[PDB]
Amino acid sequence: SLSAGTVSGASYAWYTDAGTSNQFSTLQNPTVNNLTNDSTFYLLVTVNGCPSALDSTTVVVYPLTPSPSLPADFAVCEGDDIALSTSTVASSYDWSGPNGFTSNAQNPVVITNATGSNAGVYTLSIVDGNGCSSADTSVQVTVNAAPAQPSMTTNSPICNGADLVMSTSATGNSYIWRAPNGADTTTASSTLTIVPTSSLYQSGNWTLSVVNAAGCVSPASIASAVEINSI
Amino acid sequence: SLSAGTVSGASYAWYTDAGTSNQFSTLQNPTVNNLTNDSTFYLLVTVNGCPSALDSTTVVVYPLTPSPSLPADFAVCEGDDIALSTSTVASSYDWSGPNGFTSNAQNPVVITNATGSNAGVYTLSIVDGNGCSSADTSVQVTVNAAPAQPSMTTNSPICNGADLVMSTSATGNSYIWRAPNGADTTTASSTLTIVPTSSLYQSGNWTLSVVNAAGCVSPASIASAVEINSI
Repeated sequence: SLSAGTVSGASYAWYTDAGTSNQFSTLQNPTVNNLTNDSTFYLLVTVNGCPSALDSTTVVVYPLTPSPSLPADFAVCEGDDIALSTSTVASSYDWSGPNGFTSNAQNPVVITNATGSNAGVYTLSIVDGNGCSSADTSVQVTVNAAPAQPSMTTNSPICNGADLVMSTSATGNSYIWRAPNGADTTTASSTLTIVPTSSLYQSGNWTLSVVNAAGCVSPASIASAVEINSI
Repeated sequence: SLSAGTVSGASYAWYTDAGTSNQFSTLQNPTVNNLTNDSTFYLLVTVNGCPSALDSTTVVVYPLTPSPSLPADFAVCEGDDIALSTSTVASSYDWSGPNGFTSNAQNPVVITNATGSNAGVYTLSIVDGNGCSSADTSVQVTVNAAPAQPSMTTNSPICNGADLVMSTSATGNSYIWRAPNGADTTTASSTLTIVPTSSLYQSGNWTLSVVNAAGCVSPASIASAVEINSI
């Protein structure tokens, strides 16, 4: 909007060109549309028939708010957490995304249990210190599925001194075998042999978790009892 | 904003220089932009063609609100609490940080279970008693990870009078061994030997916790039974 002071007996005229030509409005306080850069307007006031000196104005145009900075497209495993953030400072942040994710923060509340419904594209827009809105910038999040619960078979009726052999049919890159006392071991193969001299040669309830190509750990298997008998 | 009283038949002129030169506006109530310190303006009113005495004004500028005082960068262990506060008095406080932390208090609600998602930079800004905003000041919080659950092996089939020997493979600075009745002991070594004359020579379910370099205590191990038999 442009403006001019009130003068009794005055008529007003605004021009877009010094030299008093290319008139644009005969209102006192006319508007200007679509400003993209700094521009000037000229006011010439005429009271009783005499024109005044020409009085120019400059409308200063605030620069473009730059796009918000986001993490590159990332990848979480189901069960992990999606921590979004932006490195840029703003008066106001506006985030939106999958599953209705909505927030007003530089560092939004972390999604604590990633699942398939939280995968997708998360978008951020920013309001600068001057009031101008930035263009939207977004990050894609892929959530990698975990393997299903493995099944485990053991040679459970063991006489002490005989090897303990545990095996699965589950498929993954690596297998995590967990002892009754919490000790574990990771194997590349589906079959684990425990030698009587090992700290893992123990009776009780054993479990298996399987790790896939994406590095996701399956739910643990239903424990299988191992019984090591005396001689 | 500047102002002047209404006088019938008057025109108004404001000057930035006593001596009646460097005119700045012919409005009654013009504005002043970007004041950084105290400044004066001069009003000269002219009704019927006669100028008035020059009447000066002084615009007083309120000092800068100083930066809020925060704790130095600190460090919590996972499971401990992050207690933020500021020592300065204000009309309004505005805190923000990791995990969406937001508050309006001199002493914000304490984060009661520190974890990795609460680590990061916490920022505070202040509004003074006069309405002026301070510059942002921040404190970084590092949350130190606890060790994983230890595994424990004991020589459980013990004849009374024989030593009780307990050991782990877990790594840390110190090991906390906890007796069935709650009594405990801390060792530098991974192996604990309990002499029959000790108050710790007791049967039941024993556990182990391990302490790392940062001083964090691991989750306790799965209890191992110890059985001390009579002769």
